[PDB]
Amino acid sequence: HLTMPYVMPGDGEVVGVGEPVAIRFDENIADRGAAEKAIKITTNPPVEGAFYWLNNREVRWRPEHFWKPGTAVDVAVNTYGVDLGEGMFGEDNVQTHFTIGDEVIATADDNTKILTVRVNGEVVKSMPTSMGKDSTPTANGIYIVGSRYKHIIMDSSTYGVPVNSPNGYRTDVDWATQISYSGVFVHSAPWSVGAQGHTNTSHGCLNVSPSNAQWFYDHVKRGDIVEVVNTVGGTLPGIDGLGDWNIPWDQWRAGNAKA
Ligand SMILES: *SC1C=CC(OC)C=C1
Repeated sequence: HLTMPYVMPGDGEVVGVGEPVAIRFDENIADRGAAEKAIKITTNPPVEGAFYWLNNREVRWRPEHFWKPGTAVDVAVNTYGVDLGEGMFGEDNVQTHFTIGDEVIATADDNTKILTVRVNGEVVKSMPTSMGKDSTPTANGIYIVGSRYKHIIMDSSTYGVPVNSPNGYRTDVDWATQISYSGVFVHSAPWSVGAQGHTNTSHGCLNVSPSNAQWFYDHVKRGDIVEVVNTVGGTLPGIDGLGDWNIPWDQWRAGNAKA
Protein backbone atom coordinates (compact mmCIF):
# COMPACT_ATOMS: atom_id res chain seq x y z
CA HIS A 1 0.00 0.00 0.00
CA LEU A 2 2.96 2.30 -0.65
CA THR A 3 3.56 4.18 -3.91
CA MET A 4 6.80 5.60 -5.13
CA PRO A 5 7.08 8.68 -7.32
CA TYR A 6 9.66 9.21 -10.05
CA VAL A 7 10.29 12.69 -11.38
CA MET A 8 11.58 13.78 -14.87
CA PRO A 9 13.56 15.45 -16.06
CA GLY A 10 16.51 14.12 -14.13
CA ASP A 11 18.55 16.07 -11.69
CA GLY A 12 21.19 18.27 -13.38
CA GLU A 13 19.73 17.94 -16.93
CA VAL A 14 19.54 20.80 -19.40
CA VAL A 15 16.33 20.45 -21.47
CA GLY A 16 14.52 22.28 -24.26
CA VAL A 17 11.74 24.75 -24.05
CA GLY A 18 8.94 22.25 -24.43
CA GLU A 19 9.89 19.90 -21.58
CA PRO A 20 7.15 19.49 -19.04
CA VAL A 21 7.85 18.29 -15.46
CA ALA A 22 6.69 14.72 -15.13
CA ILE A 23 5.86 12.90 -11.83
CA ARG A 24 5.11 9.23 -12.41
CA PHE A 25 3.82 6.99 -9.65
CA ASP A 26 4.03 3.23 -9.57
CA GLU A 27 0.35 2.96 -8.58
CA ASN A 28 -2.90 4.55 -9.60
CA ILE A 29 -3.51 7.73 -7.64
CA ALA A 30 -7.04 7.97 -6.24
CA ASP A 31 -6.66 11.43 -4.80
CA ARG A 32 -4.98 13.52 -7.54
CA GLY A 33 -5.63 16.63 -5.51
CA ALA A 34 -3.44 15.35 -2.69
CA ALA A 35 -0.67 14.46 -5.08
CA GLU A 36 -0.78 17.91 -6.67
CA LYS A 37 -0.74 19.70 -3.30
CA ALA A 38 2.36 17.71 -2.33
CA ILE A 39 4.34 18.81 -5.36
CA LYS A 40 6.06 22.16 -5.15
CA ILE A 41 7.51 23.66 -8.27
CA THR A 42 9.66 26.81 -8.12
CA THR A 43 10.99 28.57 -11.19
CA ASN A 44 13.44 31.37 -11.75
CA PRO A 45 12.47 33.51 -13.38
CA PRO A 46 9.07 32.86 -11.96
CA VAL A 47 6.38 31.72 -14.35
CA GLU A 48 2.89 30.39 -13.84
CA GLY A 49 2.36 26.62 -14.48
CA ALA A 50 -0.29 23.99 -13.74
CA PHE A 51 -0.85 20.28 -13.41
CA TYR A 52 -2.73 18.01 -15.83
CA TRP A 53 -2.91 14.25 -15.65
CA LEU A 54 -2.11 12.12 -18.68
CA ASN A 55 -3.27 8.84 -17.10
CA ASN A 56 -3.87 7.46 -13.60
CA ARG A 57 -0.17 7.27 -12.77
CA GLU A 58 1.43 10.36 -14.33
CA VAL A 59 0.84 14.07 -13.86
CA ARG A 60 2.49 16.84 -15.83
CA TRP A 61 3.24 20.50 -15.08
CA ARG A 62 4.05 23.22 -17.56
CA PRO A 63 3.47 26.79 -18.33
CA GLU A 64 1.07 28.40 -20.78
CA HIS A 65 3.92 28.97 -23.27
CA PHE A 66 7.19 27.21 -23.97
CA TRP A 67 9.79 27.94 -21.25
CA LYS A 68 12.15 30.90 -21.50
CA PRO A 69 15.71 29.79 -22.14
CA GLY A 70 17.79 29.98 -19.01
CA THR A 71 15.00 29.28 -16.55
CA ALA A 72 16.01 27.21 -13.59
CA VAL A 73 13.38 24.76 -12.23
CA ASP A 74 13.16 23.11 -8.84
CA VAL A 75 10.69 20.33 -8.11
CA ALA A 76 10.07 18.94 -4.65
CA VAL A 77 7.75 15.96 -4.65
CA ASN A 78 6.84 15.93 -0.91
CA THR A 79 4.81 12.85 -0.95
CA TYR A 80 6.38 10.97 2.03
CA GLY A 81 3.47 9.64 4.11
CA VAL A 82 0.82 11.55 2.14
CA ASP A 83 -2.53 9.81 1.89
CA LEU A 84 -3.07 9.47 -1.84
CA GLY A 85 -6.49 7.78 -1.50
CA GLU A 86 -7.87 4.29 -1.29
CA GLY A 87 -5.40 3.57 1.46
CA MET A 88 -2.24 4.31 -0.60
CA PHE A 89 0.58 6.34 0.94
CA GLY A 90 3.57 8.14 -0.58
CA GLU A 91 6.57 5.96 0.02
CA ASP A 92 9.15 8.68 -0.36
CA ASN A 93 10.10 12.29 -1.31
CA VAL A 94 11.90 13.00 -4.56
CA GLN A 95 13.41 15.99 -6.11
CA THR A 96 15.03 17.44 -9.19
CA HIS A 97 16.63 20.66 -10.35
CA PHE A 98 17.04 21.35 -14.03
CA THR A 99 17.54 24.19 -16.42
CA ILE A 100 16.15 25.16 -19.77
CA GLY A 101 18.67 25.38 -22.63
CA ASP A 102 18.39 27.13 -25.97
CA GLU A 103 15.11 27.42 -27.86
CA VAL A 104 15.15 24.87 -30.64
CA ILE A 105 11.93 24.61 -32.60
CA ALA A 106 11.66 22.64 -35.78
CA THR A 107 8.70 22.93 -38.10
CA ALA A 108 7.76 20.29 -40.66
CA ASP A 109 5.55 21.90 -43.28
CA ASP A 110 3.77 19.46 -45.56
CA ASN A 111 3.08 22.23 -48.08
CA THR A 112 6.81 22.75 -48.65
CA LYS A 113 7.91 19.35 -47.48
CA ILE A 114 10.73 21.02 -45.57
CA LEU A 115 11.70 20.57 -41.91
CA THR A 116 13.24 23.84 -40.82
CA VAL A 117 15.20 24.11 -37.58
CA ARG A 118 15.22 27.38 -35.72
CA VAL A 119 17.68 28.00 -32.94
CA ASN A 120 16.80 30.98 -30.91
CA GLY A 121 14.66 32.42 -33.74
CA GLU A 122 17.19 31.82 -36.63
CA VAL A 123 17.04 29.17 -39.26
CA VAL A 124 20.08 26.92 -39.02
CA LYS A 125 19.01 24.00 -41.10
CA SER A 126 16.42 23.27 -43.87
CA MET A 127 15.85 19.60 -44.52
CA PRO A 128 13.73 18.06 -47.25
CA THR A 129 11.36 15.57 -45.75
CA SER A 130 8.89 12.81 -46.62
CA MET A 131 6.11 12.29 -44.15
CA GLY A 132 3.14 9.96 -43.86
CA LYS A 133 1.61 8.95 -47.19
CA ASP A 134 -2.01 9.98 -47.72
CA SER A 135 -3.51 6.74 -46.44
CA THR A 136 -1.29 6.81 -43.27
CA PRO A 137 -0.71 10.49 -42.75
CA THR A 138 1.43 12.18 -40.11
CA ALA A 139 -0.67 14.04 -37.57
CA ASN A 140 -0.30 17.82 -37.25
CA GLY A 141 0.53 19.30 -33.89
CA ILE A 142 3.25 20.12 -31.39
CA TYR A 143 5.53 17.26 -30.53
CA ILE A 144 8.10 17.18 -27.70
CA VAL A 145 11.42 15.55 -28.42
CA GLY A 146 12.07 12.42 -26.29
CA SER A 147 14.76 9.75 -26.61
CA ARG A 148 17.39 9.41 -29.37
CA TYR A 149 18.80 6.22 -30.83
CA LYS A 150 21.85 5.78 -32.92
CA HIS A 151 20.29 2.63 -34.31
CA ILE A 152 17.00 0.97 -33.56
CA ILE A 153 14.85 -1.78 -35.01
CA MET A 154 11.55 -0.05 -35.74
CA ASP A 155 8.82 -2.64 -35.26
CA SER A 156 5.14 -1.87 -35.68
CA SER A 157 4.11 -4.65 -33.25
CA THR A 158 5.45 -2.32 -30.58
CA TYR A 159 2.50 -0.10 -31.26
CA GLY A 160 -0.17 -2.82 -31.84
CA VAL A 161 0.23 -3.34 -35.59
CA PRO A 162 1.39 -6.71 -36.71
CA VAL A 163 4.50 -6.60 -38.81
CA ASN A 164 2.96 -8.62 -41.60
CA SER A 165 -0.40 -6.83 -41.60
CA PRO A 166 -1.11 -4.07 -44.18
CA ASN A 167 0.42 -1.05 -42.42
CA GLY A 168 3.04 -3.10 -40.64
CA TYR A 169 6.81 -2.85 -40.73
CA ARG A 170 10.05 -4.03 -39.20
CA THR A 171 13.17 -2.19 -40.23
CA ASP A 172 16.61 -1.23 -38.94
CA VAL A 173 16.79 2.52 -38.72
CA ASP A 174 19.65 4.91 -37.95
CA TRP A 175 19.77 8.25 -36.21
CA ALA A 176 16.24 8.18 -34.77
CA THR A 177 14.85 10.96 -32.65
CA GLN A 178 11.57 10.11 -30.91
CA ILE A 179 8.83 12.77 -30.98
CA SER A 180 5.68 10.78 -29.86
CA TYR A 181 5.05 7.74 -27.66
CA SER A 182 2.80 6.57 -30.48
CA GLY A 183 6.02 5.89 -32.49
CA VAL A 184 6.67 9.01 -34.62
CA PHE A 185 10.42 9.70 -35.13
CA VAL A 186 12.59 11.95 -37.26
CA HIS A 187 15.07 9.47 -38.69
CA SER A 188 17.51 8.53 -41.42
CA ALA A 189 15.68 7.40 -44.54
CA PRO A 190 18.31 6.62 -47.16
CA TRP A 191 15.73 4.98 -49.45
CA SER A 192 13.50 8.00 -49.95
CA VAL A 193 16.06 10.73 -50.50
CA GLY A 194 14.54 11.26 -53.96
CA ALA A 195 10.99 11.59 -52.55
CA GLN A 196 12.03 13.81 -49.65
CA GLY A 197 10.88 17.34 -50.42
CA HIS A 198 8.42 16.02 -53.04
CA THR A 199 6.27 13.15 -51.98
CA ASN A 200 5.06 11.64 -48.74
CA THR A 201 5.79 7.90 -48.60
CA SER A 202 6.16 6.93 -44.94
CA HIS A 203 4.06 5.12 -42.41
CA GLY A 204 3.93 8.37 -40.45
CA CYS A 205 7.48 9.18 -39.49
CA LEU A 206 9.48 12.12 -40.75
CA ASN A 207 11.99 10.68 -43.26
CA VAL A 208 15.04 12.88 -43.78
CA SER A 209 18.53 12.29 -45.29
CA PRO A 210 21.06 10.20 -43.42
CA SER A 211 23.21 13.19 -42.82
CA ASN A 212 20.28 15.41 -41.81
CA ALA A 213 19.10 12.70 -39.39
CA GLN A 214 22.49 12.58 -37.83
CA TRP A 215 22.60 16.31 -37.49
CA PHE A 216 19.11 16.26 -35.92
CA TYR A 217 20.24 13.52 -33.49
CA ASP A 218 23.32 15.52 -32.56
CA HIS A 219 21.68 18.92 -32.11
CA VAL A 220 18.33 18.20 -30.54
CA LYS A 221 17.87 17.38 -26.95
CA ARG A 222 15.04 16.21 -24.80
CA GLY A 223 12.33 18.84 -24.60
CA ASP A 224 13.08 20.58 -27.89
CA ILE A 225 9.98 21.03 -30.13
CA VAL A 226 8.90 19.72 -33.53
CA GLU A 227 5.69 21.18 -34.97
CA VAL A 228 4.03 19.49 -37.88
CA VAL A 229 1.80 21.64 -39.93
CA ASN A 230 -0.41 21.38 -43.04
CA THR A 231 -0.65 17.60 -43.31
CA VAL A 232 -3.84 15.80 -44.32
CA GLY A 233 -3.78 13.98 -40.95
CA GLY A 234 -5.36 14.40 -37.61
CA THR A 235 -3.89 16.07 -34.47
CA LEU A 236 -1.48 14.48 -32.06
CA PRO A 237 -3.31 13.57 -28.87
CA GLY A 238 -2.61 15.75 -25.88
CA ILE A 239 -2.20 12.60 -23.75
CA ASP A 240 0.27 10.92 -26.05
CA GLY A 241 3.17 11.24 -23.65
CA LEU A 242 4.87 13.89 -25.74
CA GLY A 243 1.73 15.71 -26.99
CA ASP A 244 1.11 17.88 -23.89
CA TRP A 245 1.21 21.17 -25.77
CA ASN A 246 -1.75 20.34 -28.03
CA ILE A 247 -4.08 20.72 -25.03
CA PRO A 248 -4.94 24.45 -24.98
CA TRP A 249 -3.81 26.35 -21.87
CA ASP A 250 -7.38 27.10 -20.79
CA GLN A 251 -8.11 23.41 -20.56
CA TRP A 252 -4.71 22.40 -19.19
CA ARG A 253 -4.89 25.04 -16.43
CA ALA A 254 -8.31 23.86 -15.35
CA GLY A 255 -6.80 20.43 -14.94
CA ASN A 256 -8.42 17.11 -14.24
CA ALA A 257 -7.67 16.61 -10.55
CA LYS A 258 -11.15 15.32 -9.74
CA ALA A 259 -11.16 12.69 -12.42
S1 LIG B 1 9.56 5.78 -37.40
C1 LIG B 1 9.52 4.65 -38.69
C2 LIG B 1 8.50 3.77 -38.93
C3 LIG B 1 8.61 2.91 -40.02
C4 LIG B 1 9.75 2.96 -40.85
O1 LIG B 1 9.97 2.19 -41.97
C5 LIG B 1 9.34 0.95 -42.02
C6 LIG B 1 10.74 3.86 -40.60
C7 LIG B 1 10.61 4.70 -39.51
